[PDB]
Amino acid sequence: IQAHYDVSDDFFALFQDPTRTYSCAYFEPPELTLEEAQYAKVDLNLDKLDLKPGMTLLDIGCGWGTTMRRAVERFDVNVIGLTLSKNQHARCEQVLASIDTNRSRQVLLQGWEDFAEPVDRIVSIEAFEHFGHENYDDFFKRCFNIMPADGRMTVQSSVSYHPYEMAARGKKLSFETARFIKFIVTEIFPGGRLPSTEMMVEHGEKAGFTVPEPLSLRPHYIKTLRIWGDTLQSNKDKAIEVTSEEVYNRYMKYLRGCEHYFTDEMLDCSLVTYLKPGAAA
Ligand SMILES: Nc1ncnc2c1ncn2[C@@H]1O[C@H](CSCC[C@H](N)C(=O)O)[C@@H](O)[C@H]1O
Repeated sequence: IQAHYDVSDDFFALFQDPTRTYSCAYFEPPELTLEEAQYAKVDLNLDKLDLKPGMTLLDIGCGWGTTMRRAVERFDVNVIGLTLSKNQHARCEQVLASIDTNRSRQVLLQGWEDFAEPVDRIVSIEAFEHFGHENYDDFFKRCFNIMPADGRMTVQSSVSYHPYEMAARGKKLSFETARFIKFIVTEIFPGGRLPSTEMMVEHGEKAGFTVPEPLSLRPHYIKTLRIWGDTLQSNKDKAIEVTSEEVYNRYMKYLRGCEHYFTDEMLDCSLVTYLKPGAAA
């Protein structure tokens, strides 16, 4: 009965930009539209990956396929995307099928747990918080093992802090943040779990990866969540029509709540890079 909290693609179209990106944008230049800023976040990730023409890139949690398209277009690489959504899958094939390229392009309806084919490079933008702590060793091991000697991966993920770190900020705020996080992980992304940055880093390291200092995206998620919130708000009535007032207020609280806790430095978002020992310098 986890599917009570399932919301239709229609609803998400009433807050997200045209690319249907459901992750932190990168406003650099700061004057970028959200849509521009989502392309910019995609580039930010891919440009870390030492992609060369004819490599195969893996997108773990590929959504609507925008990352994969931009990759094949910009880097002339083959792509493979993993998604758990039947709709995302059909969309992705259509998106990929339209590209003017001899490059191989492929999208699978399944998790990384079931993927074990050799790829050169890996991107994963905000799928990670769906995985669960219990699965982290197996994730970084799978990723290390499917890549060549020079492999690289980025993982972008919202992040919380260890209950120890949060107490330093005061108990009132620490229990309040804990409850909000439970909310996210229950009603927004059922079964989810926010890692901390330190977990992202150390699991990567235990698997054999070199991990430079993660990049914080916090102010960008502030701006993203502002625009997401404002957009849903301005579409209040269509939103309710497509779902319920329940669903609507649920998402307004998510967007405004995250924006608030990010502003309060109670949440973060890290773009972590994992480099195999043979990665290019
Ligand atoms: N175990 C898993 N393996 C592969 N994808 C997973 C997964 N668990 C969740 N996901 C996927 O992760 C994606 C997170 S939403 C973000 C999608 C896209 N990268 C973007 O930035 O917009 C969804 O496609 C969801 O189905």
